[PDB]
Amino acid sequence: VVANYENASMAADYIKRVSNVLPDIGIICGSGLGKLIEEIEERKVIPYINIPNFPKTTVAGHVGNLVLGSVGGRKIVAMQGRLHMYEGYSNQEIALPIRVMKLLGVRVLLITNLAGGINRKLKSGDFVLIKGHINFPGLGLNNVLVGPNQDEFGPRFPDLSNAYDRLLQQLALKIAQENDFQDLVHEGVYAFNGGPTYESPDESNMLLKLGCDVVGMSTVPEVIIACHCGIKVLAVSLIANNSILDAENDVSINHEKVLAVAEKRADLLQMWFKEIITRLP
Amino acid sequence: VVANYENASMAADYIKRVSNVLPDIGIICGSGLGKLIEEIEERKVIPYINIPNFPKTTVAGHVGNLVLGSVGGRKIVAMQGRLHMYEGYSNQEIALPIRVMKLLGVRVLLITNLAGGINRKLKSGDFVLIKGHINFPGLGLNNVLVGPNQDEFGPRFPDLSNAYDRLLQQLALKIAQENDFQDLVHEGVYAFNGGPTYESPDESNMLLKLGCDVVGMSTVPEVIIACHCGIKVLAVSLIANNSILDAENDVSINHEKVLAVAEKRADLLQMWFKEIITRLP
Amino acid sequence: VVANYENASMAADYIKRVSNVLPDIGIICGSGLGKLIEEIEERKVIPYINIPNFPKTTVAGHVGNLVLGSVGGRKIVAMQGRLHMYEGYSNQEIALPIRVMKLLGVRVLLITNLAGGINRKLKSGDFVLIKGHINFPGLGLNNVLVGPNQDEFGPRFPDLSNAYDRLLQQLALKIAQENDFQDLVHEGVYAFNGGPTYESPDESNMLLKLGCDVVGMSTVPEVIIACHCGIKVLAVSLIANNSILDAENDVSINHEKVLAVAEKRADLLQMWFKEIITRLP
Ligand SMILES: CC(=O)c1ccc(N)cc1O
Ligand SMILES: CC(=O)c1ccc(N)cc1O
Ligand SMILES: CC(=O)c1ccc(N)cc1O
Repeated sequence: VVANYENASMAADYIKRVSNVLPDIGIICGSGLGKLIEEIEERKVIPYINIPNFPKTTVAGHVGNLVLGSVGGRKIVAMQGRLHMYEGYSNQEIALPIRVMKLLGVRVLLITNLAGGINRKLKSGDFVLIKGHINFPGLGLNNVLVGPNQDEFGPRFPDLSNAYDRLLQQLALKIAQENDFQDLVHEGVYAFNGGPTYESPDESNMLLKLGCDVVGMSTVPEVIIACHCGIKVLAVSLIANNSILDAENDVSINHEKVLAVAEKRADLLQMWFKEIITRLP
Repeated sequence: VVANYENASMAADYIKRVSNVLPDIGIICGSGLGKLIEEIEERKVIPYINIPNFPKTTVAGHVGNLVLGSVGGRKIVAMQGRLHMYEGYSNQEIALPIRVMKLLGVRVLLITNLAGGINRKLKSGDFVLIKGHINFPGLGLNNVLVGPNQDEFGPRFPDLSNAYDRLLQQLALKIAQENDFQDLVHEGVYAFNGGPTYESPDESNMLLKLGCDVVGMSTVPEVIIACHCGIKVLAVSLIANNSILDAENDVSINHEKVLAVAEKRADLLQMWFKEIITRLP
Repeated sequence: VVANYENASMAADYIKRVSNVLPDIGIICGSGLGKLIEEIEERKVIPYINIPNFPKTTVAGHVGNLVLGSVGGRKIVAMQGRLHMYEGYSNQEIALPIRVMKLLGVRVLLITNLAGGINRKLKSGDFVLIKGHINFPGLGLNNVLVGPNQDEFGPRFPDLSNAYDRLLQQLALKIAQENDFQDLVHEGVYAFNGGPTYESPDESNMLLKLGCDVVGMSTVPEVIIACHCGIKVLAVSLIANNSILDAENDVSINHEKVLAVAEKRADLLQMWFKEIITRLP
């Protein structure tokens, strides 16, 4: 199934009938960082499998819902269970849920992930406002837009120089200052590693030479589809570990350690993003 | 359809019956740089869709013809509308038209493109004679030769160290000197970005560290297929913008700006390549 | 055919019936470096085509056998004819023979290849003990583990920091010292170029900046599948040429030159690996 105009419209039709909500904000939350979704007010939970033309996710398993409702007086739609390209999803499967968000009325997309720190100023538990990216799959002919262009959504050759909105980064920092946790908040460039193996010690050393600040396995595909169709983006990484230090000390990273950092910071991240949503222009 | 000996021979059979021309020069022109094709003498225009085993190009649309005839007393074949890998064409679809050129008698292939400048000496409107390349898709398991080797055309493991003929670069520079536009003519290394998103500001900064002089989304696939089967190559980039300056000044690039630079330099490029064809040993 | 538990078990069932050998060591030998396989004692040769669920290899052709028997008192299984991803094999086709090795009882995998030297200390004929890697296909969304995870074999997100066993590297060096050829033995980081074109002169210059010591077109896919399912690895590169010197002197590399270096060092490599097998804890 192609992520074209007609197919995205059929999905949006279904969601409009079932939910009644006209959202103008979208959210995609990282692993263990979804508690906010469970506090959406007057909410409607829609399993992906029930939505016409949504990608099939039963081989990977685990939760996969679209959730609609209100936060801080604002109307939102959330993906509960994001799709990752290391599972083998095609470009068309990744793009269709974002293009459905567009047809529902979304103008701002908020994204979180966990990632490895490369910059030596970054420690476990820090937050990074993403200001740019290095897309290794894109350079290497696996860009999420490889394929025919869907002209109704955007141009054949997008410019990504303003993909990460500057004013949204400033608002996120202002709220951190108001609550006295700005000592945790950095900015930086996100490198996309297709995955699912963590960056090796020698890959980490290479990434430091190349000017990467953080590295992870998500986010860049969704950002590019959102930028293509004119949706503004704020993206924030929660640092699980510093991979350069770990290489010097022969320390390993694993998913259990990642989820423990998520649980340690989840409630503060929930509070932060609730206020961002409330304050959005 | 595989780009093998039998399939390429069937296409060449058709072209020989229809055209009568035995070319020994091939040309592939970049976007907005095709005016020379319209001045080919005693010419024959063959739509791709009419040629047995040629790749289907109707999803992308736009012009797609093979054109045969004479320039400067020399017999040539031109691709009018090149195939780009960001459209989703397979390795086999890209390679078959070049291998048909080989079976028709082509010994020299001339290529132009538009590209972004990375080297700080490059400005909008400059020309770069390509002397080498950095193939990010190839390093990342998307080389145009991934697949079974077609032994009749060339070896399993090609060496690309002489892919860009030195004497053809010297002839192109000599002609620029004769017409007093050598101040526009540089040499450099071409980085292949699969695309279709332009290099981001942070990707551009990385490319400068890596020794790239220019970056674009074409040319390297055709060069590798030509080198594999023993065809000599001259490739020239027309610089649309300097992406490093643009990153420092928050300036964007778009296809309208690219085509305006093409129109500004098209007639000089036409004059240049006509004389190169005329002078080829 | 997926490289899952049930399919690998069906292949292992067949091999157990035919061979009688319960191996705990696996070997994969590089081009021209397979003489040891022909001296396996009380051996059984099994063509891939006869084994249920093994990948089809007839398009590429050439030898493809599984060989089981005894070396130095130890029970081994060898792949005679390795699978290379530049042939177009899928992730599932590469992984299934390694996962069959696991089900047969393999705990240690020994690997050789030929490769190009990047570090200026490396000459034709030197050996490099691999201590880490830089996986350009993995960064670029062509990792051998892209797809659903096969949970019975290993975790969704593997850590590769101990993929190359330190004690096996120490044993290999000790044996070289015992036989007075330690002057040939280096250690280093292996870059994976998907291939099948050799690194270009300008790609070689880039690899030196990035901290790569050697570059080749194999090994990293098998290492990652072995590490995923808990098999220890020793991997050794035989240097065919120094690609940085060759770029400075406009010297080419080709497969004939590669095979001549293999023949020059084959007997010493056979002696070395026989003793390693004999001495394995
Ligand atoms: C969640 C995720 O993708 C991730 C987390 C930690 C890390 N060092 C690298 C990663 O890619
Ligand atoms: C024509 C083309 O591919 C191209 C043009 C300008 C640029 N900065 C990058 C590009 O890739
Ligand atoms: C056997 C092989 O893959 C190989 C050999 C020599 C070389 N300079 C590069 C290579 O990739």
